[PDB]
Amino acid sequence: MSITDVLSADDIAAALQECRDPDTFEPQKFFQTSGLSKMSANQVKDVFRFIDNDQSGYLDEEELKFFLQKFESGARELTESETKSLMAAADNDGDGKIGAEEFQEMVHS
Ligand SMILES: [Ca+2]
Ligand SMILES: [Ca+2]
Repeated sequence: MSITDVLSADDIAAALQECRDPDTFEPQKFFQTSGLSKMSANQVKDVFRFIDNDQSGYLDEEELKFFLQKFESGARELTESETKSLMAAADNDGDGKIGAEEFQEMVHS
């Protein structure tokens, strides 16, 4: 009850199909196709608040294991490869613990 009736529902319906295939889930591609890169920083930050359920102040990999599970039930998150493709670009450090800032950067692109 946040993103699912803003816009993103349509974008994820696209994302779902455009990255249907196993090991295809490009990060920048996803951020565009998901509308996140169209959303303003404000909205992008809000959605991140809904992402980090744990509120721990980092989007750690094993939390990222349920990133899009909050939007769809049967999202890609289970596939570590696709998850790690997201992680890989999101993590503008080379550490793997992704801050909201890091995500805002990658999405803002
Ligand atoms: Ca967290
Ligand atoms: Ca990082």
